[PDB]
Amino acid sequence: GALAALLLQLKLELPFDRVVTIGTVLVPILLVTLVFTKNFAEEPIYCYTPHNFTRDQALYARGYCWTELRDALPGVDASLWPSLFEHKFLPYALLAFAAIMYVPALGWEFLASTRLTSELNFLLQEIDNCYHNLFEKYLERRGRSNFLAKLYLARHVLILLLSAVPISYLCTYYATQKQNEFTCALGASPDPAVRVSCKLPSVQLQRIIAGVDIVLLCVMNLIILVNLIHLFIFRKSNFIFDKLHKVGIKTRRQWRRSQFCDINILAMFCNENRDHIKSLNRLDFIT
Amino acid sequence: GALAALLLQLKLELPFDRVVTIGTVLVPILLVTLVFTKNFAEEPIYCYTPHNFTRDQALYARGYCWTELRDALPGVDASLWPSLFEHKFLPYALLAFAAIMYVPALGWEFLASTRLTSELNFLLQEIDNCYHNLFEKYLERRGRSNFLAKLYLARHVLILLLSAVPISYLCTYYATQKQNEFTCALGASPDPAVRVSCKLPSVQLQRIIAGVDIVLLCVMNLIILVNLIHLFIFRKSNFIFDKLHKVGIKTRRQWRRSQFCDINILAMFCNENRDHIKSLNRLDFIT
Amino acid sequence: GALAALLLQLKLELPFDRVVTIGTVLVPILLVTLVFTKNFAEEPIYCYTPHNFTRDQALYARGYCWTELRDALPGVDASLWPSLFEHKFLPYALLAFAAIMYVPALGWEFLASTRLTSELNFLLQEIDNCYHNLFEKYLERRGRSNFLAKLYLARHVLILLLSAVPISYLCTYYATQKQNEFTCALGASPDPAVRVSCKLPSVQLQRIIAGVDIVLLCVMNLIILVNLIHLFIFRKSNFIFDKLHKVGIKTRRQWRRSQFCDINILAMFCNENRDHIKSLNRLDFIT
Amino acid sequence: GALAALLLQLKLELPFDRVVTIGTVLVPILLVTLVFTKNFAEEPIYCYTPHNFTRDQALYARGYCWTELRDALPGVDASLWPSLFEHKFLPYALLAFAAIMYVPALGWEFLASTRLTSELNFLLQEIDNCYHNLFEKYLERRGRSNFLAKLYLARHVLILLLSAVPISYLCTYYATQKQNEFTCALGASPDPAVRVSCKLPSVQLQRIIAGVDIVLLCVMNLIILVNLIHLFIFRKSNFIFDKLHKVGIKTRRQWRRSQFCDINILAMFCNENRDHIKSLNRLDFIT
Amino acid sequence: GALAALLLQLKLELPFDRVVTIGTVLVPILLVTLVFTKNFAEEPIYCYTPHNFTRDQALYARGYCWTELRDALPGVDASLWPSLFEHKFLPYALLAFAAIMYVPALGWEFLASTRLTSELNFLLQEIDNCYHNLFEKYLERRGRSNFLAKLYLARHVLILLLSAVPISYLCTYYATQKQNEFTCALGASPDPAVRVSCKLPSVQLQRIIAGVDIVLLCVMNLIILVNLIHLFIFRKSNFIFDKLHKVGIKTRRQWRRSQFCDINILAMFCNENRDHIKSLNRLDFIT
Amino acid sequence: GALAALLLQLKLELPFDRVVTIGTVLVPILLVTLVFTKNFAEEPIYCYTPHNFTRDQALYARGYCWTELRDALPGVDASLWPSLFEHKFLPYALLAFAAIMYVPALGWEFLASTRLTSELNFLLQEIDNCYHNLFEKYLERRGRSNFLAKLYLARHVLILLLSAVPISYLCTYYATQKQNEFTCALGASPDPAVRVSCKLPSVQLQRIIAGVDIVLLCVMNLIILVNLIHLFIFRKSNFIFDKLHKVGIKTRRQWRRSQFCDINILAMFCNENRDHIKSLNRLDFIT
Amino acid sequence: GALAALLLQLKLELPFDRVVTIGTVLVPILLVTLVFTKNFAEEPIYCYTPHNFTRDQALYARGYCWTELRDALPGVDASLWPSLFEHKFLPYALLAFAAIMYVPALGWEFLASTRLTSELNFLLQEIDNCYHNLFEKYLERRGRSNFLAKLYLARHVLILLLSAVPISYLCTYYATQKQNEFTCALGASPDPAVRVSCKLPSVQLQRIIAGVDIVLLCVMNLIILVNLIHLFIFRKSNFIFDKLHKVGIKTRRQWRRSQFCDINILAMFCNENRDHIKSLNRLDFIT
Repeated sequence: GALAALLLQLKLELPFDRVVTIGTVLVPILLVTLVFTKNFAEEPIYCYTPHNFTRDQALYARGYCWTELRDALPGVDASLWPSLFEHKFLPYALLAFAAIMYVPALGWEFLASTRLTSELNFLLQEIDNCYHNLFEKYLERRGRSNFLAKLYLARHVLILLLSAVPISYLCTYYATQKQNEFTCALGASPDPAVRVSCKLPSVQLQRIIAGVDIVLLCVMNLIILVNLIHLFIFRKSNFIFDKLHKVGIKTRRQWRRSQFCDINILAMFCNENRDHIKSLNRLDFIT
Repeated sequence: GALAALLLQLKLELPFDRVVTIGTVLVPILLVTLVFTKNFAEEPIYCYTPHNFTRDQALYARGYCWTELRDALPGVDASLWPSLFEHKFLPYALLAFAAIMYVPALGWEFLASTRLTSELNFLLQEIDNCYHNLFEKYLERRGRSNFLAKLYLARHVLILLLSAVPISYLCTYYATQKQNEFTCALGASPDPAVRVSCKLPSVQLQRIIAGVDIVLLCVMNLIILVNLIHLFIFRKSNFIFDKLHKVGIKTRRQWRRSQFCDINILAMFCNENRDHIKSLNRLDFIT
Repeated sequence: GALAALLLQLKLELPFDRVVTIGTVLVPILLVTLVFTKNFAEEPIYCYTPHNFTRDQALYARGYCWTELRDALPGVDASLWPSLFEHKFLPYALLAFAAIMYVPALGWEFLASTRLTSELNFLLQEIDNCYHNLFEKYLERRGRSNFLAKLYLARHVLILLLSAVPISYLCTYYATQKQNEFTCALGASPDPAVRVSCKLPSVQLQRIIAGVDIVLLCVMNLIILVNLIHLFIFRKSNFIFDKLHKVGIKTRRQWRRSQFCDINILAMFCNENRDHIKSLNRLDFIT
Repeated sequence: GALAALLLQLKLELPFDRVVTIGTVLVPILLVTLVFTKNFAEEPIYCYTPHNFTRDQALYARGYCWTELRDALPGVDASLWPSLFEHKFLPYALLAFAAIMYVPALGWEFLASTRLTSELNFLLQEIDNCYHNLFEKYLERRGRSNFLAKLYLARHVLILLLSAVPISYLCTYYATQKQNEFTCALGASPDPAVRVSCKLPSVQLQRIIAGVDIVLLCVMNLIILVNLIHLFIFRKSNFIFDKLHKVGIKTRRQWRRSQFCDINILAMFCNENRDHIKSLNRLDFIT
Repeated sequence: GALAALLLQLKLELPFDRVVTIGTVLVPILLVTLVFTKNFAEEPIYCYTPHNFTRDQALYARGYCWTELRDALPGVDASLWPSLFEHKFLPYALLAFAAIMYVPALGWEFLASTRLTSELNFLLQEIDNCYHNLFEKYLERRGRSNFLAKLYLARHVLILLLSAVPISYLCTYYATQKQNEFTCALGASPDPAVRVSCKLPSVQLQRIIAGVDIVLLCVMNLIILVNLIHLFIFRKSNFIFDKLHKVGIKTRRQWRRSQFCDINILAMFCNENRDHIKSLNRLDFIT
Repeated sequence: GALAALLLQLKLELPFDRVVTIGTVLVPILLVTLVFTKNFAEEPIYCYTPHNFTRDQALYARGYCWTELRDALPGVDASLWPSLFEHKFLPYALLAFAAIMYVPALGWEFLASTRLTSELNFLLQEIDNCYHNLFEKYLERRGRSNFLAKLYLARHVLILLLSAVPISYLCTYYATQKQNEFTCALGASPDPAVRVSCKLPSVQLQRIIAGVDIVLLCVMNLIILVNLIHLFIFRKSNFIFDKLHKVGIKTRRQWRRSQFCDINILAMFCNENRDHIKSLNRLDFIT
Repeated sequence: GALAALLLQLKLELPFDRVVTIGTVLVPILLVTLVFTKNFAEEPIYCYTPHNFTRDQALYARGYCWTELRDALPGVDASLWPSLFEHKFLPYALLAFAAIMYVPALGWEFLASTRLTSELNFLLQEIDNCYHNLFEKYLERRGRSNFLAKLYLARHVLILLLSAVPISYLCTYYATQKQNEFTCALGASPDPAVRVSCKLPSVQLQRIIAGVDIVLLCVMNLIILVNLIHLFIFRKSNFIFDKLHKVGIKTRRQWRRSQFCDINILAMFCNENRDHIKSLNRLDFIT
């Protein structure tokens, strides 16, 4: 059994989950690191300075106007001056969104690690016996359990619910703030405050990234809905039933009565692991 | 036994412990490293300088006002000037809190490494024999021991007690330190001391981090309490008893008389390692 | 079976796919990283400054004229001033093009991982028996399937369709914009706006890279078309039929009627994996 | 014996030694590296400069006042000026203290590597035989050797003696130096020496580190003393004697006549390696 | 067969190919990286500046005269001003020329990875049979094939053809351009253009590297020609025919008629893998 | 023999050699790297500059006074001016001393790699036979060879001889070079040479390192001498003779007639590898 | 044969070759990297500057005088001005010398890889048979081959011939150029050329390195000559003949007639691989 031992690793992750993970979590991290690399290659703020100022006072003006980040208008008190804090706060939101989106994929394993592996191992061992009524009675008990169905459905729906947060915040940022210049007003005269106008060269790129992320995240939300409806309603085929050719009449009406059956979920992992069963081709040609 | 030897590793850590560790220790390290990366990308302090000063005197003024970090008020002596030391000392507190929270996880292993492994190995070896009165007398002696219960309870209750320190310090920091500008007063005239006002651009981000960490640490404190009560009081089921179908009358009343039973802790570990026993499915279908 | 177990890995990617991948995806990444390395070794913009300006105002002028990146002309309002944004936006387009071109290679595996491996394993196991009528009837069912053919054609035809985007954008950039100098006009006089003329030293190299990429990507588009026509139309030879020497007359007219047959794709993989069969040389010399 | 060969690594380090090492050696290295990281993020010394000085003379003044590091007072000659050298020399003392504390742990292995392993292997091999008078006479000779006891006691007592150096120096430093400003007086007039006052921004953090290390190192000194007395005086139980159930009366008097017995040290090692013996549970239930 | 399995790797690359690769491809990469390391340790251009210029105008002058890289002469219009472009472009051309020459090594592997290693196993296996007429007729069919000869010849001749590009370009660069100074003329007067003379300190080292690479690449071109003629024409010896001692007269005339035989190429590979056959020494001493 | 194969590694290095290596070679490398890290964290030389000097002339003065490193005195010609080259040349001396001290340890292996291993393997194989007159006559021939003794003695004495160089140079450096200030005199007047006084802030730490290294290297010299005398003169016990209990009278008087015996060296190696013989404990209890 | 398979690696490199390589090739690389590390930690050239020069012209002057690197003298035209190019060109010469010296060691393997291993394996296999006339006649044929002798001599003599280049260039550099100052004369007056005096602080260390390399390389040249004469002329002993005790009278005078025997080279290799033969000690004691 050296060959079996060397290839004893069993796939426990459907390709659809991998596609969803790649399309949802991995790409935003790459975009965030690209934005960070671009942002740490230039000075943060560029703006003007009167003639009388020395170098140190100019440095203080730049630092203060970057730290405060508050606009000003003529004839209006400071109680109504607009702010631009999210222009500086944006990337950390995406950094947190990556993890909050990744949580469910890690959550599923802690519940599906062992039981599914044991059941799959037992079924694959049993397939050898049927090549030539312990198994017949097993389907009756196993086919009325709906624990796996009640868990697989829960994982997918939670992704849809958690997707309302990132889209809502990005949608209200893309079409709300377009300002790029403001009149910073530092108040101090330790020899009538002076006024400067400053520019933010960190906005023409973050605008584009916030637009691509909306489209990419919305497509993944739609593709989940179409697969879920088709899977549990329209599909009336089971892989295990086709390759067995010996099923009792007592299991006929049960299968088309309710689709919330354990054997429905178990049918996929056997299909995706058809390599490990060596009697598939020989048995298929018999019929 | 090549297949068994290749997979001879036995799980020893419960999933709940892993969840608690991830939710308690790992995240604050990431937040601290993010804060450090942000903080080491700018100057420490920006502030003003009179016209007569040269460059070196301005540099000395900046350094002295950063090092002293003391406020000033008119008409008040130096004996009552407020300080702002937390704004400089904050991150190391979190750095120490990470380790002081991580200690119990290391402490558990040094006491539970070997005995639990040996007992589990003996039990899993015995399960083969019961498929077809050493075990009958074994439960009488083993069921009256309470060493594991007296240790598992101690590990969880210690986390709750140690959680009073980090929360108490962070709560009083959130609602007390709100100042951002002060009038530093350096006293020296080696040709009536001059006065400058300085700004700290390292406070608008540390405020937010100190708020998220409170909520995250408080939720994990509550989730521990609910699980402890349910496991040791309300749950009246043992995994080993259900899959054996052979229990003496004498051991029946001892099970519900007290809950501090050694078999109770052993029951959970066997459930999470049900893969290693190959007679589970065959024996379950018998009943 | 230690020797077989050690060399249990089976080749799954055809050499043509590897050649296409190397010629399409890998090289643009190297060109992009070379461009980035060259571009991050100098200042972004070089230009002039009047005599009255101090240092800080000159720095502000440089930064503002780099950020705006807008031309100016005499006697024309600002509503018709040309822009040069792609000179700054170019490399990220190639960075995205690399991945959007690489997608189909990753897409192929998720569908061709298991079934092809199982079929190849069964055929290689069986080929020992033919050395000395399940196989005779096997070609009847297998030879009328066309799933693999309907998938292999889809992968190649999708590369050609996706090649219209990168070619169109690069073609309209190489021979449209050749400007290198412009008269930036910053408007502010907080003591009649001053005017400066600036130079972009990041255009003489990106022009050459955009030319080589056009030729390299166009050649791979042509080489795919010639191979597709030859493989499915002109080639009238099958590897298995040549080395079997026992085929019924029923499979003769079927093979010469339609080329959209499943064994045609399976023939190539067996030929490239002729090492794993040890009866090839002995059987070939028999005829 | 593949399973035995794969797990042939026998534990040789007691958990108490690991706890002492972690509590004594590892933590000071982390504190030292934290101090170094903090210290290499700022200029070494900040201080003032008269108006007539140019830039180069100011740089020389800073460097000279940092290098000399000597105080000054009015009306007192240079023969009585206080110094502050250890403020600069502190971290290397801790760096050396780490290694000088770590020496004994490395020293013990070179003497305890082989003999203990050989005797433990012999005992573990023999335990199989006793399941069903070489061993009876073996304890007579082995029980009268005190080499291991004479070595284990020496290792622990040496740690206590070596702990007088690091505590004495740190304790006498925490409460002798609170100065932070001094009046550096550089003497040179290459056109009545000028005087400047300088500040050291590397003292408010090294004070706290030198306080924590005192408490942490002192607690580990106390915990060693309590364990040594309990193990060699109060404890009147041997693991090997309890699990044998076949012992002679001749060894009874020698058991509590003297505690410097070889089997006493071997008793702990067998207890912590109870996994490697498979007859423990079966033999224990017999009594 | 553990010893055979452990040493199952078969050499499939003649030493001559390794020598050619090392002498042709590897060295230019080292020279290019040395040139890059030297060139990225100094400023690109040094030159003069009039007295009235400030710092920013001098920086613009340096940058503009580096970017334009155009000479100037008195009394001649700008349409005939000589250029010095390739002084900035040489290293990238060297990298491209070092990377292009790697195609044949990859092509040979792609075209002969499998067939040679599949065919050689039969010859290595049959040695046991010949120790004590399948092989007699085997050489008749195998000795009349010329596919391998038609491929080995193509690989070597293709190296010679692609070697005419690097030699032609480097030869016309070593003895054409020796200029080192020029009179850059920037035209702009935002208050009769000023004139400066600039120096390129990146030409005295690239001259030497372009000379060594000519000699090294030319020698490898000659050594290939002499080996090709000797192997296919003058050499009248076959390794297999010397170690078999049983060949028919039919195979005699054909071997000396045409040298374009598959057995000729297979002779060298068997000679370099004489270790894997253990009957060589015993059979050799028989004759 | 899987267990023997897994642990087939035989120790071929006495612990004393490891202790000497750690105490002699490893520590100076750590001290040198610490000195280098300290030395590359500050400017090399600090000193004064007259008022009329500009920045570039001050930089030239610093560079010249650092390069020349020559003192000056009033009324004395340049032929008698003292030098201070050691303060700049010191670390490379230690860097070379490390290797010149490490040479013998590498040298011994090239001569003791194979013969000792083979003879030890033969002896360990033989020990099995003696459990139940080839060996009786073996000691007669083996006991009259002194090759191993003539080599082990030579390795240790060469260490003592090579220790005269590093100690002699360091001792004369500690008590001779104490200067820290000098009056550099650069001679040039391209408008009576000016004079400056410079300070070297790289001497207060290299003095302490040169003191610790003297004590550490001297103690290791003494510990070698005491062990050499004890091993070859006072010790009158052999491990192989004690555990054999069967030696002829002919081998008795030759044992203490001369101590330059091969079995004397082999006695130590067998003792350190007592684990590999499993009959030690059983045979020892027999007597 | 698991033990033999695990230790199937046969030594092929003689210790003398390893000593020559480590003494010739490895050390110069370390010296070159030390020189590079020293040279890349300071400014390249320190040079003076008149009072009227601005900052940018001073920056130009240093670079121009460093690039030209040409001396000047009064009353002599530029046609006879000495140069100092090797002061800048030195390290690359050593970098190339390392590789040109390393070539032969890599060259020898491509010719000695296979046949030596095959012959050694056959002989070691044969040694088993002689423990109890194919081998008798083998020495007659093998003893008259001189291919290995004609190759081993060629490898060593080529090292001596290639040693004439590095020594000749270094000897003519140590005692030819000792200049350290020169009067650079930049000619340009774009408002009678000015003159400055420069300095090269990269000469006092390259002088010492060029002195050590002469001695180290010359000693290794002498040690090769003495070993070559002793091995092939004076030594009249063969290891294989001593341990066989069975040589014909025909084989006696041939060995003492000519020393260019293939068995002579093979004898040394067997001596260093005496571990792999287990009958060495048993056979040696027989005589």
